[PDB]
Order: sequence, then structure tokens, then C-alpha cells
Amino acid sequence: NEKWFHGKLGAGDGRHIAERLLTEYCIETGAPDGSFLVRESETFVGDYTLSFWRNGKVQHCRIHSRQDAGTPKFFLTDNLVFDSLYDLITHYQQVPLRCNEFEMRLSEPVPQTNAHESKEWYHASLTRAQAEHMLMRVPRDGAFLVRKRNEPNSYAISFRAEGKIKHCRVQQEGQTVMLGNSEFDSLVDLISYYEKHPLYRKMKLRYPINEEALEKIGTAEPDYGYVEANPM
Repeated sequence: NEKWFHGKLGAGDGRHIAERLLTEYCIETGAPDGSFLVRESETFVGDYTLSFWRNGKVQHCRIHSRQDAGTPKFFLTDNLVFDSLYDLITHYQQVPLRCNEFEMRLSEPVPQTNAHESKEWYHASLTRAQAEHMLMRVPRDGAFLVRKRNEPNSYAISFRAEGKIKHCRVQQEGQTVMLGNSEFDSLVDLISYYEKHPLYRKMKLRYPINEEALEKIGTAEPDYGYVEANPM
């Protein structure tokens, strides 16, 4: 499901963010040479760049994108042309890339750590009091949100459990997120697990809260009523 596709990386700092992302994944996990990602190009409108690992250095290759006869054509060199980025990546995963100086096959994909950012339950800027206030407006067990904390790589799941509002501390520790001692690959994956399994005393993550969700359910400032999550 396009794990290696990162889209736009802020602005056209995108090259440096790619490099950072790759150095982080490759050094923490001990990834092989050829570990990569695809993102939008900084210099070439409508093209992409394939950024990959080479023993501490990262190589950038332009993936030219044509619309010829209303049929997208992604390619690295005029000689070999593809129909999808999946085919190109999957082909260069098997056949080695020719880059003049060296040759290299694409290895493992470097995944995004920030898919949570677009999710409805995610607030990049919400104090604990602001989470509590919004959670008081939803008198429902299972109502939740994920809020970013002031420190980098630190979050909280703020939820309504048995009428009270409690808070769980989540920590991004490199390429995984930690909830106490429980480890997940991402904040997204943690939330999916806790939508199916109880986060705190038989309470699952049921209703994601934001301003739109409040217009639907939500009331007008009612009920004036950190915690350990369930392991596994």
C-alpha cells in the first residue's frame, strides 16, 4: 500500500528531510544498502525522486513522469519505461540501478512515521485542558483523540473511560512507538490495535474527536468529571 511513497516532504528542505528519514531508519534498524523511499521532486514539477541508501550516503534519482496518450509513464532512463511507480520500484528491486559511478538493486522500503497527521483523531496542537474540554462535550465511553505534546516525538491518547477523562503517554522511539512497554510500528498502528483491544479497563478507542465530530455528537461544556494502558 505505497509504504515507500512519502509524497511532498514539507517544501522544495524536501531533499534534506529524505536524507534525514533514510539515515534514521537505516542507522536504527541496520538496514541494507538500497533502502529507499519515493517522494515528490523539489526541482522537477510533477516528477518524483527515489532516495536510497549507500553505506551512509544517500543517492537521489529523478523518476521522470509522462502523461503520453493519457497513460502515465514513470521512468528512470529513456531506455527502460514503466506504467506505475510500483512496477519501477519492483523492477529496480530485482534488476540493479545503473548510476554511472556504481550499480545498485532497491532493497527494503523506508516507511513513513507521520501517517497519523492526516487522521481525524490527530491534533498537532492541543493542550491537556483543551483535550479534556472537548472530551467533556462527548458523554460517551470510548471517545478519544491523540494529541501531540510540547516535547518532540511525544504524544498522548486522551480518552473518556467510564465517564472520566484519562490520559495515556505515547513516545516515538526511533522507528517504533511505545505505550509503556508495549511496542508498535507507528502511532497509526497503535490506535488500530486499541480500536480492537482495550486501552484501559475494557474500553476500546471508538469515537475519534475533532471539531466536526463535536458538531455531530457534542454538547456545550458539561460534566466536570497520566494512566497505565493494558499490555500486549
